[PDB]
Amino acid sequence: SPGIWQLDCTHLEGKVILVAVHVASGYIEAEVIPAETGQETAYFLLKLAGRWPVKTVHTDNGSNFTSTTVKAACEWAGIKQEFGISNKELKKIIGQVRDQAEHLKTAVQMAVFIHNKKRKGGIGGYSAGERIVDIIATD
Amino acid sequence: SPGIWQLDCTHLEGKVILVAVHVASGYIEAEVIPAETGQETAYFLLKLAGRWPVKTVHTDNGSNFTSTTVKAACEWAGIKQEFGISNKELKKIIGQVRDQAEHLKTAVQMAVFIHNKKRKGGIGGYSAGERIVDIIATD
Ligand SMILES: Cc1ccc2oc(C#Cc3ccc(C(=O)O)cc3)c(CC(=O)O)c2c1
Ligand SMILES: Cc1ccc2oc(C#Cc3ccc(C(=O)O)cc3)c(CC(=O)O)c2c1
Repeated sequence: SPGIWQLDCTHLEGKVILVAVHVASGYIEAEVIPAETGQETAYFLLKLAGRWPVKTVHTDNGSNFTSTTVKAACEWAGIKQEFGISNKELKKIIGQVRDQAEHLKTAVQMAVFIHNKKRKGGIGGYSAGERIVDIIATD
Repeated sequence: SPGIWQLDCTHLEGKVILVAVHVASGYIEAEVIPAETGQETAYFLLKLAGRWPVKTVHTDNGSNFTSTTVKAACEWAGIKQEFGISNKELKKIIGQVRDQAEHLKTAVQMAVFIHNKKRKGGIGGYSAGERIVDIIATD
């Protein structure tokens, strides 16, 4: 459970946002890429796996199953690719910040920041960022 | 101490690697950018700050003091920029992996992965990755 992530794509202003969700915490990492490709996905996974425990990645379609680069990233980093499994919450915050940022990728990272640091209902308990640290700190 | 980072640049194959070190853990985040610019630095800081507690960033020269974008990122994210303060360890591991990766940026992230996951002397105690989680988990 500390190593379980969901991976999805979302789209805004004709760009692609790669989104990884730490399922138990709701903690997010996101990346704006020029184009959906195996290589970009592989790179994102390798960066995420260098930063957090990533044991298993769930995706909801076949696209990641067709990349030899994703396959090599999986084997390099020890990530199990499993089939079968926030995007709209993220687009809401991106909409709140879009006009403080010249570039979409800036607004996406401002949205990721707010998502990971905020408390639920704006008061009490832990943010997603505190929750992932607390889940991992308990080995 | 949980929020204290050092920020530096390093260079390989004519590219620029942005390196942030969590001073108490030795945990690293790194990014290959096309060009040293204020904007790229600001973006890197905002991404790091969305992911970890970043309270204070130490740098060892004036370059980050001259960017209005870095200034705006600092104020947006609540990061204190302080003057006054791993690169060679990272270039060693990059040298070990360079030939498993077509792109330098891939080799840099493979190096970051090994740096953050390895134990000191290859046995016992915590990796940098476990150390940063343990330091933050103790609020
Ligand atoms: C308040 C704040 C905080 C962080 C920020 O990061 C950026 C940026 C950037 C960037 C642009 C282009 C490339 C590229 O060429 O790929 C890379 C990075 C800004 C500028 C903006 O967006 O308002 C910014 C502002
Ligand atoms: C085993 C393994 C693990 C992860 C990996 O990521 C990549 C990649 C990539 C990339 C290239 C170009 C852009 C760009 O156009 O900016 C962005 C990302 C690879 C391919 C390589 O480098 O060997 C790779 C392999």
